[PDB]
Amino acid sequence: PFPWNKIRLPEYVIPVHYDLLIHANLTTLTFWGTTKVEITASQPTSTIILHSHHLQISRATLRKGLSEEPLQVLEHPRQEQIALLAPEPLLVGLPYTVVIHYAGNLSETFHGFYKSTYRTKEGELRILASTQFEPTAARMAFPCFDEPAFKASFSIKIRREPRHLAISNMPLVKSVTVAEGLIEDHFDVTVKMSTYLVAFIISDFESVSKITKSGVKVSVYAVPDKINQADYALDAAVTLLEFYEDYFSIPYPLPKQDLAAIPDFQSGAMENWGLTTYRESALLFDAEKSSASSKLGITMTVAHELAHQWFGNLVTMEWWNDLWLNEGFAKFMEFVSVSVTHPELKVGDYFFGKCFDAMEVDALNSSHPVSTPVENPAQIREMFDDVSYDKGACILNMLREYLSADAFKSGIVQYLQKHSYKNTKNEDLWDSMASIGGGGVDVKTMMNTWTLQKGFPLITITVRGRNVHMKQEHYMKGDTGYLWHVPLTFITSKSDMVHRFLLKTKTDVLILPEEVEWIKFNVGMNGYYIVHYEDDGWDSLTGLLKGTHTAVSSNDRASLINNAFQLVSIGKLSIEKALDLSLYLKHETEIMPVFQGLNELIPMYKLMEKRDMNEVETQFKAFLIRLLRDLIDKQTWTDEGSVSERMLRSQLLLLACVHNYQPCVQRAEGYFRKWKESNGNLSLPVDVTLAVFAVGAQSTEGWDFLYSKYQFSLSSTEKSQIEFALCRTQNKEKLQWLLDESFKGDKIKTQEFPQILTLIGRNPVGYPLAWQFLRKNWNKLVQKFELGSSSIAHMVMGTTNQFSTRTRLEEVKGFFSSLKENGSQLRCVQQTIETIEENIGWMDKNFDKIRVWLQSEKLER
Ligand SMILES: *[C@@H]1O[C@H](CO)[C@@H](O[C@@H]2O[C@H](CO)[C@@H](O[C@@H]3O[C@H](CO)[C@@H](O)[C@H](O)[C@@H]3O)[C@H](O)[C@H]2NC(C)=O)[C@H](O)[C@H]1NC(C)=O
Ligand SMILES: *[C@@H]1O[C@H](CO)[C@@H](O[C@@H]2O[C@H](CO)[C@@H](O[C@@H]3O[C@H](CO)[C@@H](O)[C@H](O)[C@@H]3O)[C@H](O)[C@H]2NC(C)=O)[C@H](O)[C@H]1NC(C)=O
Ligand SMILES: CC(C)C[C@H](CP(=O)(O)[C@@H](N)CCc1ccccc1)C(=O)N[C@@H](Cc1c[nH]c2ccccc12)C(N)=O
Ligand SMILES: *[C@@H]1O[C@H](CO)[C@@H](O)[C@H](O)[C@H]1NC(C)=O
Ligand SMILES: [Zn+2]
Repeated sequence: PFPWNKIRLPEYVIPVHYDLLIHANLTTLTFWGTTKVEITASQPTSTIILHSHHLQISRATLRKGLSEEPLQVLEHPRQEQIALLAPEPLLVGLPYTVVIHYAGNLSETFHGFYKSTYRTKEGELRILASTQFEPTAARMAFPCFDEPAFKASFSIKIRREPRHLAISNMPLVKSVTVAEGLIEDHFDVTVKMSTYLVAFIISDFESVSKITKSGVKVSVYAVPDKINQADYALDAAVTLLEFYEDYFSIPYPLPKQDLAAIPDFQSGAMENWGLTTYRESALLFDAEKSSASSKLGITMTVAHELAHQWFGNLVTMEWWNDLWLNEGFAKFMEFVSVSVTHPELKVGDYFFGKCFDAMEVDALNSSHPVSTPVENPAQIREMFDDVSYDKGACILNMLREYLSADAFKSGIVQYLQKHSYKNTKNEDLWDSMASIGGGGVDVKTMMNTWTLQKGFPLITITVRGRNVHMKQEHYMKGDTGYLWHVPLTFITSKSDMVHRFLLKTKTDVLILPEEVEWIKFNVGMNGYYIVHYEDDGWDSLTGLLKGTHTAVSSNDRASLINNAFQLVSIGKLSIEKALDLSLYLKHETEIMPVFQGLNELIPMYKLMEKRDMNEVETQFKAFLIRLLRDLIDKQTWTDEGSVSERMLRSQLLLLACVHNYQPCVQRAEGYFRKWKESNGNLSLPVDVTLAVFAVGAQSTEGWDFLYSKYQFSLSSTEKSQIEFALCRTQNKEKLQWLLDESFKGDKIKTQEFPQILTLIGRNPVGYPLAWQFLRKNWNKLVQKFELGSSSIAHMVMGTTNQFSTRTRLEEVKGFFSSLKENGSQLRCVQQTIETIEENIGWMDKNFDKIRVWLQSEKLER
């Protein structure tokens, strides 16, 4: 009979200091550990409950202070807990020391204390051991009070062979030759931090280091053959760390900051205090082969983790229900920091795709509020979704633009200083914001309306001369009674000046000083809502876009497109009028509106490919190509221009070459011929590399040649482009081979499996293979990627969310229901089901309409 029955830990036993000794054996893939945890008790008890998972406990003692007493061990695998029973009840106010000896073996997965391998340039395979403890994986490496609220200090000691190199959260204090033939590294003691931030790495990495203007030792570790790609990472890391220190007015508390490129990683990165971990693709930059997209991604990722150093590490959420207080703030500090440190990137151009893609799912009935209760690890992993990142950052952007940027900065500085080295709830942020908003600004109620209910509002705007009527309702892809405090912003045809109005009720009205030709709400996509215009409003905006699209901003044009199509999804606008608005892209030239038009148009022919709709689908693809043909023709085949122009060129050339624009196809075939005859030695323009590989991979010869180069390539961008090209094939046998080998993890590492599966589910001849593979290997995939993880969500959605028929809907429902306790309760499952339902509705309503509209559009030249 186990003396505990709740998933949460007892509140009356608090740890204060962990002392960890880990001996990891790379040859036998084992490790023995000793954990000494100093605790205090507030209620007299003889039972100590803590976390432990897949760890063999062999010995347990309890020291008082002199006196040491044995503890009896009880195990609960369902709750991932152990209970330690003490002969004499603990005395309140006294410090005790629990000492546990345990053993286990490096996880073969992507979490806990797991193994990674890398290939040398001589073909040899080398092994290292890394950590990934967020959210509840520290218990797989050391028994502890594995919750973010039980903060404590950590004194770490790691045992290794001499041939190895050990790094952790703190600097290395000393090395002692314990026993014979293996060294023991004693690291400095950490600060008050949560348990999920513990990390340690045993490898043979090389490193590059640099000093900040504040004296912190910033270093970047990687495998020996890839250390020469860490320069941009290190430089941007120093710049962003100095920026964050200066901005928050709070120095970095640790002596050193490390950025390690792990060969086997699940997430993009991890914010381990003093030892951030990354994907090699997400940290390393090769000037010869990496793309401008890759450079921007590295910059944004480094900014994200260095922001986590404050939002998450210094001030941590108390429970995983408010994980957005970490993740949304970090995703927003990405923008706030990079837009200052690397202004040549101009991240304000590409930020709001996050808000749009987040609305795509938050408009669903299965969506959840930004802050929602969770208990078990599957739910906690599910919390790392588009809401907590994208929607959190978008509502934070809206709040910072409603308040002054100066007021937002003062609020966040007060927040971090008041709650440093502690935990916060959702309400502490609103308290810190209301301590600054004193012009009649109740931040609390507004942000409660934005964080405590799901979805986002639709604002309908009616104009009767000089009167502007505004009505808010809950946008829901088919009546609840939700209400927001929407800080509306708008401009008129008579003024580029931004006028504001705070809509706190269902309907309201303001008075213009003069009649206007058009009015545009949600200026610059700084608000997390969508806008509909009554009467001839959409016609007026269509005329504006087709006449002088430069009358409004790039973000405004993108928001117009996205809002038009999302309103088609609920009937406030016809699909025909939406496409009439889309026709303006024939003269569009900016990256954000073009990319938004593509992101809103591609899913339609993606839905059509899954059905018998060849004529209408071909008409649609031809129309899409003819829409951008002028811009595609004007695009050059070089690496010229800014980062924005380079990414635009790459995507345009890839799109044209995929949809069979014969000039693009001919030139890409020529480049691929010259390259293949050069044996990969010819340097191709990184921007056109995607299109060249995608064209060359259509034939079996070029496909096999590309794969032959894949094994030995060392550029992560080159690897990703090769993956995309190989997934673009029509050979079912090769698709099956890619799937199986990326699953096995030998020829293609498993970290790339979810993206490869998603691309193959996009493939018009591969989607049954992807769906069937996910179904038939669900068990091992779940064991590898954890339940409810963003990887599982990505796989499920990439394999199913393009289905459009009731037969497919029943397939999905039946399979995920028969899964029972192994994934039937997945929020991603519910979201895919609702997405398929909305796809069915949208297809039954708009497909034949689109066919008629395409015939009408061909009858236009
Ligand atoms: C992980 O486990 C492996 C295997 O149990 C350990 O390898 C063994 O390590 C010991 C001590 O280093 C070796 O003994 C010594 O080998 C050297 C080799 O020149 C010899 O000169 C010494 O007199 C002594 O025999 C042992 O040979 C070696 N076994 C083999 C064949 O690899 C490894 O050390 C463990 N790593 C740690 C520190 O956890
Ligand atoms: C990873 O480490 C664990 C230990 O933490 C290894 O567990 C060991 O597994 C073997 C094989 O199952 C166990 O032997 C078994 O004994 C049970 C009855 O006690 C018997 O029913 C089984 O048929 C088998 O003979 C062994 O007991 C267990 N560890 C301990 C200390 O009991 C595990 O094998 C390691 N990883 C892998 C992949 O093996
Ligand atoms: C690029 C940048 C924003 C870094 C960031 C890493 P972190 O700093 O948000 C880390 N703390 C995630 C921790 C984690 C790991 C595994 C399961 C759940 C939670 C990221 O990759 N975001 C992606 C991908 C992602 C987040 N959680 C994941 C969990 C599994 C797989 C992928 C992900 C996103 N926008 O979600
Ligand atoms: C949304 O989904 C839930 C199931 O969790 C269902 O009970 C509810 O009825 C759905 N929406 C509506 C229209 O009520
Ligand atoms: Zn994060």
